[PDB]
Amino acid sequence: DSLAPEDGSHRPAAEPTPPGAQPTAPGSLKAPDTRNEKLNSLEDVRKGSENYALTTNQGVRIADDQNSLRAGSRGPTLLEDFILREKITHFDHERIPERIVHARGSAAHGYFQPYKSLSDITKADFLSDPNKITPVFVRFSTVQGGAGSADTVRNIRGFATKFYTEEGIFDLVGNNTPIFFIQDAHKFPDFVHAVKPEPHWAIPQGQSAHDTFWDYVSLQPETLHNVMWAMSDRGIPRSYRTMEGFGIHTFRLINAEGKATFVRFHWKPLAGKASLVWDEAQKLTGRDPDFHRRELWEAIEAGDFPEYELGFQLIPEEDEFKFDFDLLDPTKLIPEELVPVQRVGKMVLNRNPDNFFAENEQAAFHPGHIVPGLDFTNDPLLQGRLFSYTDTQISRLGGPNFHEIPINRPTCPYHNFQRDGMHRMGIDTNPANYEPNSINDNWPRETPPGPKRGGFESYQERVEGNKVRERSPSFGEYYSHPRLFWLSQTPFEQRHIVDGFSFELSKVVRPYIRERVVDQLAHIDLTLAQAVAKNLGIELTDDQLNITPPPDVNGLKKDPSLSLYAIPDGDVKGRVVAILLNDEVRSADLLAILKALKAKGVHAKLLYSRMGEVTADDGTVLPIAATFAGAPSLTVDAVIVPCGNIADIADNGDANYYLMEAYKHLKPIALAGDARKFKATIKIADQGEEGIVEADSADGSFMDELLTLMAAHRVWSRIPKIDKIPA
Amino acid sequence: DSLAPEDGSHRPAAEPTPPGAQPTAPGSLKAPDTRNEKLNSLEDVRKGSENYALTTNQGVRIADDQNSLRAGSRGPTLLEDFILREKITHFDHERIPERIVHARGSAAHGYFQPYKSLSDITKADFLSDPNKITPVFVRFSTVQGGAGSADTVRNIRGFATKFYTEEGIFDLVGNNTPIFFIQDAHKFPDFVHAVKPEPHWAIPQGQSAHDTFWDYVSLQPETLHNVMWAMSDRGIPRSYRTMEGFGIHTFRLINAEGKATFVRFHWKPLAGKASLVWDEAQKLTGRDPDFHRRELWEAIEAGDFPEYELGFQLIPEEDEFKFDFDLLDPTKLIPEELVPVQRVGKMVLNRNPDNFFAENEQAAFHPGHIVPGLDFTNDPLLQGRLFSYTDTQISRLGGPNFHEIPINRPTCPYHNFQRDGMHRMGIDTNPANYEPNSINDNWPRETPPGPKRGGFESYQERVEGNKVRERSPSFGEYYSHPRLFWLSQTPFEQRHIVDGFSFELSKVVRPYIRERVVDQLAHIDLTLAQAVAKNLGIELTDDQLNITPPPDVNGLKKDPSLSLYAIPDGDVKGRVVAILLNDEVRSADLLAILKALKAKGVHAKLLYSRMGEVTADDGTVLPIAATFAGAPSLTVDAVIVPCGNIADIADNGDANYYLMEAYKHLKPIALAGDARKFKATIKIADQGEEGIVEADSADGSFMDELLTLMAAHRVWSRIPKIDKIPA
Ligand code: HEM
Ligand code: HEM
Repeated sequence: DSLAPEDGSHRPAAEPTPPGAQPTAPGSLKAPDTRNEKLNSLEDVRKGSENYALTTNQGVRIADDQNSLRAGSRGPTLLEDFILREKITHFDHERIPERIVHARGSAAHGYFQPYKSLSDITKADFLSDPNKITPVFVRFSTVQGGAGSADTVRNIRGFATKFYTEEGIFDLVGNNTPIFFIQDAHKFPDFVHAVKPEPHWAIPQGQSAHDTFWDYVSLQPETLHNVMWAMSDRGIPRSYRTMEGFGIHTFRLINAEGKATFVRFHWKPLAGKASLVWDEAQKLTGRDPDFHRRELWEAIEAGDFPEYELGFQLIPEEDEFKFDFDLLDPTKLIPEELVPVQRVGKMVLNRNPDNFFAENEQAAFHPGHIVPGLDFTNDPLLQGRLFSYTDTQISRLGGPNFHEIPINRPTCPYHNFQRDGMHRMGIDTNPANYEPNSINDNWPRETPPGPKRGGFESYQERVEGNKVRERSPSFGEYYSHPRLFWLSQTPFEQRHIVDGFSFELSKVVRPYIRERVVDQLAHIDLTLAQAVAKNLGIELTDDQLNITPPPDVNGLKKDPSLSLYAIPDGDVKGRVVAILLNDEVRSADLLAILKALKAKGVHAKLLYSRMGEVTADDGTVLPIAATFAGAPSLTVDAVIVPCGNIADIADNGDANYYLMEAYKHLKPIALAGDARKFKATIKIADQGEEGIVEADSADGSFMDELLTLMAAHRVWSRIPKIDKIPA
Repeated sequence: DSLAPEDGSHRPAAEPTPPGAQPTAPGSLKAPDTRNEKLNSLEDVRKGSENYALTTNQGVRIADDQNSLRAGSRGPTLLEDFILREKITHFDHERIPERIVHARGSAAHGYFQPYKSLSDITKADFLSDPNKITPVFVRFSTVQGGAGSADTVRNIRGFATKFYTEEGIFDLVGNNTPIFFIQDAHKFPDFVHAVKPEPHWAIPQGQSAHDTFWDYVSLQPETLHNVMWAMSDRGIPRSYRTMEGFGIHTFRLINAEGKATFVRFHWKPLAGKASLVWDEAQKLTGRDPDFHRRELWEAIEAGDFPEYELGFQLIPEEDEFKFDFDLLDPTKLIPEELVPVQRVGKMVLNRNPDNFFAENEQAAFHPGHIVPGLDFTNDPLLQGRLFSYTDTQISRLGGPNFHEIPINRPTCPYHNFQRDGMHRMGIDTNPANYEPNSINDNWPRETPPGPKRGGFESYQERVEGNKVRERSPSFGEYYSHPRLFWLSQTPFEQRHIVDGFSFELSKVVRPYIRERVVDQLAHIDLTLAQAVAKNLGIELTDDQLNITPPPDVNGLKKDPSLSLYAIPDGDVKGRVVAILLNDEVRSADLLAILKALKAKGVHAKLLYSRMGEVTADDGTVLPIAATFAGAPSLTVDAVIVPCGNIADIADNGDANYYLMEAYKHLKPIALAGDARKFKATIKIADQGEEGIVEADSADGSFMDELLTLMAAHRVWSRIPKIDKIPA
């Protein structure tokens, strides 16, 4: 019509900008200069808008997109209105089935590069040269809830990476913990049904805190290992940038000489590991159910590209049987103290999608998509997965041509004798649709395996045994890995695990199920079991108190790589601070605060009791990002209250509650000058407290001290003190 | 061999039980004796489980449902495992497309009956006989979010009723406000795309608080009336039992003589009208995203059957043009002060479904499904709806045989010459599949229209006009109905409206969009417009301050039926009270509390700082429903604190917070004996406060006071006091 504002302010800057500074936008508009081979290959299907006429799908220009055709301006709508019917038809058919699991997920484009050639252990082309760059598309997800459920639920997270290599798509489809719940794929519908909403009423969404889950767990101790991980703060990551990734299964690397090496895949977050606390996570599902999705997108728009290091645990074929646990058992992890992770390469996620539906929702990842240089093993969970991903994609994406949906296409050549199916895009000119043929001189042709550009040939593993439906006896140990995990956690991590079990079991309506789980905990660790029992009003029996603890794992009592926090890795870049304003802020404080944060790549949001602007002591006009209620402390990592007319907000219950919530969730707080008046709301003593930064002004060491706390993520020593505060 | 406990406590009693007393269960097992003709006819497809062997879908008993078939017990899974593949295949294909809108919804079975014969105004069979009962299935829903999004979002709500009548299915597909946002169906995809998650990043879920919605609103002032309703407390109902329903459009009733009467449909909740407050609603999306779903299912299990009264506004055909708005405009309401709602019948929802997916998810409602005695009008929104419901059901339910899906099936005869289509269940024996035919003597035959059991004939409305895509000039007024609604709300309801607009607009990133919406508000009411602007730090211009208020609606400056609360209608049956226990509770208090609650059908939840049991002063063992943190005050209507060992909980952070939250949210609080020591955390009054019930002991008088407060729902007089409290 001519509907935009004259200043051009409807349009975000096509340049990196902090979160909240500009409206977010399709990736190709936001970052037009950020390219890779896959992103370039999608140009053929990207559709613009500006300066084009509005048409039907058939290209007929529409004159009046405001009205149906009727007989009289108050008359009945006419069936001949093809423009109305095409328009409503498309709308009526917008939806496709969501993924059966991991329906909720958020995705981005990036690139991967190896640090050195891995030719000695694998002929995989994408790992053959440090100068070889592989486009990726990554989706992170929750597990149980639908595509419209909340982000910060307690759940395992999915971490799936599509590598568009020169010799084929390799999908690495992993999670954020190094084991899974179950051993054999045949049980996946039972486990998933147990954790998903219960079938009579479809409650609860996004939660394992209900009877059927804990019933199944109580009857299937193989689940306890991943359940320990889920109940720990691992189940509630601060963001996808701050969690680990794992392939879980042992796979094989195959080199040019035909040697097989056992491998488990790791992703290490270069930003470090960090999680929420449960009360914060749960509240955040209400205040911002899109928190992780938003955080991912805005990090990328800001330039805080999520980076991950790919690492391999490598085990020689001759060492297959050298551990207390079976390598093929996906409920067991391989302790880094026994087998180190060797760094392999770096993955950087640097561009958001243009259209979430077209790129994210239709993306299809499947762990059967491997490339020469890789192979499978007989892990019975993996073995069944290979069937499932292909099968489910045929309904979810509407037939067997899902690889022609643009996000899914290989960047490399694909030719074969497959034809037809729904939505077929490729128009084949081969005279032949079969081989062997003479009529096209047998093209396209098979290719023998070889060191590079060769055909896929399976590693010739020996198979010997009878056709059985039987769990290997080597898989029948359930408690030592849970115990190993438990003992590796810090005291505050352990408390969080106790609290997770305690909260979940309290939602289980049938008391005998709670009892049964507590009994299982008593096989893992008596201290764990006692603390959970106490929280449930349950008394362990003398028999339970006497259950002997499970054996160590190959002589390991603990392994600190299993803790989120035991070995600090605190990166502050990309984190965010709430600044609580008043109507006459000390402009000197604000210059110091904002500049110090910017120097470390830490973002800020200026909050007030209303939107608009406030004016500082010296006339500086300050734009307000959000209100105290609008952007609660849940959404930030720390809080700073500069000096000024504090009486303006000391009376504001919202401002006080802001600090009390941030205090309760162990976040750093800094109070400059008269802001120290807020000490009383949070019961801070005159002399002070570790984790509260206070000075006459925001000058000197004030910002370094606050940033030091932010590097340590949360203020764990504050835990005994929070029990009392009413928040 | 993993079995149930001794007590038979795995199983809920098949009798009415209060919420939390038993695990919930499928409706036919909870209430086996609750029947109606539809519930009975679903028996052909009900599938039991007890004492049956586990099988494949082909009926083959399975020996080992724990393992895949493999070559050796650590070997690869074999392709010949048909039991694994069937099981995984069915799992892989569980999902179907969710509804394009109203994807989130909760449904129940019930029955309808008219108070008297309406044969003088309509020949509809289901309204012909006060002793004739019609089975219903009802689905309530939100609009924007996916099937896994939260219940207590701010949204219009859907209220769809399927009447299984003797002369056909009639679907009355309404919402919880008497108007819609737009005038012509052609704009529906525009409006819906604007309110749905934005297409680049698919944020936000379940919220209109984002740029695209307020952009659309600001450019399409026809939306302002329903937006006013959405921003009021109507947008966050307490329960589906405590909101109104409306068909929105003018339809027709046709009697046996051929006379048309214009009609608008109403549902009146016999439990009264009640809504949440925003902070409570948003927090509840995090603590219990299934709150409404749960509340509906639990009410039904408890015998608090949702009841609604069907009501008609009736306008003679000769009065079509007699209002200062067009009857065919779905953005305009008909004020009850102009045309009263005539009572028509009662609907009672008295059984939950057996399987949520089978019966709720697959139900298909469509406002085109009418019956003889009803007809349409040229309302241009209704007219395009008629195209859309049939069409979307073809992809969502997999084909044209959706009426054969058990929940959708008529209970009355259906016979015609249609054949085939995916998943065809009916096996037709008619030698003929066309008419006219001689080979089957033309059966099934057309039936002339008439007074009863006749064929459908459209009312022969006169149509006169040219073929035009044009909005009727009579639709081009956008401000008077928003104003009428505004002036009819109480002062606290007006405040909440202002707060809704202010909260939403503050999340709009582009400031000019906020300014344009404030400009529209200035066309409705200057007080409204100024209060929002102030919250947004916007100053109205001189011209804005001089915008003439829109005219009254046919002389009305207010209509109190538009307010939720102006006219008392409170009903406490089915509400719930938190009782905060201590470790030595005064049984005399608890006896008097529970006796009084029980007499009015109010439920209780017993809460403590842990699970298990506490023993009262007289030896009564009290099982604990949930913890202070696990079932927050958000989920209850009022809180009572009995006396006993108060020292036990007086310094508990969660206990204090519980009262501070209930206080903030305007809920009645009752404190007995030493529990009065808690008056200090809610930091106000000592002679007492209207809204806080207090006495040395809990008695007849104490409970009467508390129950009177509960009848008035919330303590509006406390609003001035809550700004200060930090919760
Ligand atoms: C090691 C254990 C497993 C891991 C790490 C894992 C990981 C994942 C991830 C990350 C996704 C989402 C991919 C995306 O973002 O689109 C996914 C989806 C899926 N998973 Fe797995 N999964 C595991 C076990 C299984 C098993 C045993 C089965 C069945 C045999 C299975 C069947 C599926 C299916 C059907 C989907 C949806 C795929 C689609 O619609 O494209 N998963 N899983
Ligand atoms: C008066 C305005 C409207 C009202 C009261 C209304 C009400 C509803 C309700 C209550 C549902 C959910 C039924 C259920 O629970 O399954 C629904 C779904 C739906 N509505 Fe409407 N709606 C309106 C306007 C429109 C318009 C203008 C269109 C399109 C022209 C439309 C298209 C749809 C579609 C496609 C569905 C999904 C139906 C299905 O999948 O079965 N609605 N609507």
